[PDB]
Amino acid sequence: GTPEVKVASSEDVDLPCTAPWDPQVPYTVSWVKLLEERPYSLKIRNTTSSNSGTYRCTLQDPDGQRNLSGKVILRVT
Repeated sequence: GTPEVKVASSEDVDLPCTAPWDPQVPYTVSWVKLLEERPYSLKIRNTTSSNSGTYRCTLQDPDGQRNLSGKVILRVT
């Protein structure tokens, strides 16, 4: 059930943060790649096949007491 983004190689992509955030709350964002307009996106320039995989965004509340996370798949072609 994880959404996917496909992009042609050498094109830039803004990977969307799929955490279910509250638009009236300002978050800080942290992105990881799991190996083993629209805010909070991750810019990946000049994509290559290497960039394909599963990514996780985590949004941190201002007070630092809670966070929200969501995953997205990138396929570079």
